[PDB]
Amino acid sequence: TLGAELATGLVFTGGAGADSILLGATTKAIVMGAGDDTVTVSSATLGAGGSVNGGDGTDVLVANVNGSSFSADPAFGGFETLRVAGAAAQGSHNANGFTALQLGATAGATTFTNVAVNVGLTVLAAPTGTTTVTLANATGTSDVFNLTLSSSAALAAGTVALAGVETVNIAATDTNTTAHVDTLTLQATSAKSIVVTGNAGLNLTNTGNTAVTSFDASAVTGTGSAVTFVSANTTVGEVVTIRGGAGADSLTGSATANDTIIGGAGADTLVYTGGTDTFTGGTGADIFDINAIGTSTAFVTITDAAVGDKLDLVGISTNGAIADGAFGAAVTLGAAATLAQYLDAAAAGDGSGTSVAKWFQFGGDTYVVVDSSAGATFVSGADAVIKLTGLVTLTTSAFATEVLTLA
Ligand SMILES: [Sr+2]
Ligand SMILES: [Sr+2]
Ligand SMILES: [Sr+2]
Ligand SMILES: [Sr+2]
Ligand SMILES: [Sr+2]
Ligand SMILES: [Sr+2]
Ligand SMILES: [Sr+2]
Ligand SMILES: [Sr+2]
Ligand SMILES: [Sr+2]
Ligand SMILES: [Sr+2]
Ligand SMILES: [Sr+2]
Ligand SMILES: [Sr+2]
Ligand SMILES: [Sr+2]
Ligand SMILES: [Sr+2]
Repeated sequence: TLGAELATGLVFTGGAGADSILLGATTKAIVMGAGDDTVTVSSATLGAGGSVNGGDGTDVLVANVNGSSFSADPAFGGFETLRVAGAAAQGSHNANGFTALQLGATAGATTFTNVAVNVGLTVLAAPTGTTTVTLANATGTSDVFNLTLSSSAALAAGTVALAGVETVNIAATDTNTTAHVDTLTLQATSAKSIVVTGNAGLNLTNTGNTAVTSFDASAVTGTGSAVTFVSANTTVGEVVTIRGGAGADSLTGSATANDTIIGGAGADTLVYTGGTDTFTGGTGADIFDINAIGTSTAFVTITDAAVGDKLDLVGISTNGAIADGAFGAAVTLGAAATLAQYLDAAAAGDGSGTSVAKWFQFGGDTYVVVDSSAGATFVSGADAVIKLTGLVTLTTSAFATEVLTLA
């Protein structure tokens, strides 16, 4: 490995090993030989008589230039991977003739054009400006892209634009054993499925990705691999599924969607914003953050509330705050009582001054109500109802700053 750029008149001959050099506008026939070599160019066009061959092996050409189109230049050959990285790396780079793409530190926004099918991008260092991946042919109905984040420490991959791609696979990969969390802003307006894998966290900014109906990070491993996702789906009556991984995840649906959110292992936070949502915390002390009231027929159902889990109701205390204390006895009615009668009994009091919380059990499930209205009738859209699937006792569970911790 030589770190200083070779003089343009200097001949370099690599061997059967993995050699790495920097070139300018060379006037000589540079040969890298066998092995997986790496060549970093500071000029897209070599000098008169100059050429560089990557030789046998899987060879990396690093474009430290503002724009490149190496498949058009016969002076370059034998390079399988194209990396855009360097203090001058920038502009639009032709991916034709390359089977893999890489991205490092850059001087400004980078675009990969003519990206062939089954060609992935690996981000190795924080780039500058938006990275745009333009597929050679995105006309298909089922286009897939494999984006990889690979780093030893936390990697801010920046904004990556994948237009016309229907499935985005994101690998958040840690090369050492110390837990870290990557960040990424995904612009993929045609994506319907996002799948996250790897052994590192991912805080994914998802703004504008309105077609996603599936976020699957269930394969992510590592207790420290925190995954953060906020759904952007705005389709009326849409079904959306959001799965966390092994990490302490923060998963948020959308008000318009019927979100199925599954936290997986770890201390997960599942945020309810509206619709008919289904929350499964999984193992671990999970938090169900209730930020919208919902309606009497479109509310959240928590499938696995257990001792240790919490129920955050700060967002739904329309009037004042829910008083701190242990939950009293459940509301109990007659043998033929309906859910509507249970709802009215829970909301029979006056919540206009300060919202009150009550609970009951009906049909084999447990319900939590927040009454914020003076009337004796449950008011849909003003008073809230939360459903817990099993019969769970909330008698010894206490409210602390509007958070109920199951005991
Ligand atoms: Sr070599
Ligand atoms: Sr080689
Ligand atoms: Sr070429
Ligand atoms: Sr080669
Ligand atoms: Sr090539
Ligand atoms: Sr497409
Ligand atoms: Sr690490
Ligand atoms: Sr929802
Ligand atoms: Sr999790
Ligand atoms: Sr969990
Ligand atoms: Sr749990
Ligand atoms: Sr909240
Ligand atoms: Sr309040
Ligand atoms: Sr009331």
